[PDB]
Amino acid sequence: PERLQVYKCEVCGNIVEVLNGGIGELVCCNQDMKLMSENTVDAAKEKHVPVIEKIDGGYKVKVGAVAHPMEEKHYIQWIELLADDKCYTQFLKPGQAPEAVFLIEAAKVVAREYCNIHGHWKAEN
Amino acid sequence: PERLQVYKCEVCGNIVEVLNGGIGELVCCNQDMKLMSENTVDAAKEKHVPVIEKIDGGYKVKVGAVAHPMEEKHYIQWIELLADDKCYTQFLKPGQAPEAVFLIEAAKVVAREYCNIHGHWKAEN
Ligand SMILES: [Ca+2]
Ligand SMILES: [Ca+2]
Ligand SMILES: [Fe+2]
Ligand SMILES: [Fe+2]
Ligand SMILES: [Fe+3]
Ligand SMILES: [Fe+3]
Repeated sequence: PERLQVYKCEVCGNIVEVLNGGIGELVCCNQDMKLMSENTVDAAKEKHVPVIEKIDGGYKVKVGAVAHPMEEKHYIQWIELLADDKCYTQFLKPGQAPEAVFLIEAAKVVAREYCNIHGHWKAEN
Repeated sequence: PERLQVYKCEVCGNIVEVLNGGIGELVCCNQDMKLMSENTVDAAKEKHVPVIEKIDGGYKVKVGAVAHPMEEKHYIQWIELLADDKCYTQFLKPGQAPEAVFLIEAAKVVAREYCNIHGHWKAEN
């Protein structure tokens, strides 16, 4: 695995992000954890692809063009901003607006979000 | 596993951080991944415990009271700041200063750092 990749155990639900890569295959509940590749699930793009808005001193990210649901059983678990060697994560809770604000200096950034039902999604400016 | 925990495979070097918990144990290279509990390694505290400094708009974190080495074989791989539901990480590289600046509004924060040789360390304000 490589740094920044997100893996999930489909049996018990553990989800982890790689901080340091290696050659070993991550395992949980007797099976290889699944790589959650971005933008691969068949889901509404207008509700899952992050929309990046440049603000003074940082970025505002919303999921998505159409506000994604934030219900107990279906919500955006976190929004992450990747810039240079920075990885900022904003965890969310059902009931909150599917958005996040990050104060950072970087012209080029990548925004990612994870939906408990529809998986991993990303956008970039 | 629980959110925020850091695990390492002592065989291949994979290191991951938990985003979503679960009941199954993380395994790699045929053995349980090691839980990297903070401040448990027998190393120089003055070089590993993060020192949190309040600055205008956020916090500056340095590792540690005495600058930790940043050599090819021994360096601080990243500095993380935890506040509310925010998890901000700054990955570093040999040759860089063992410090990181985070712009954030949070009265209570926890700063963590990981040394490739001496493990996981933390401090809080
Ligand atoms: Ca075991
Ligand atoms: Ca992270
Ligand atoms: Fe969804
Ligand atoms: Fe060290
Ligand atoms: Fe599992
Ligand atoms: Fe391994």
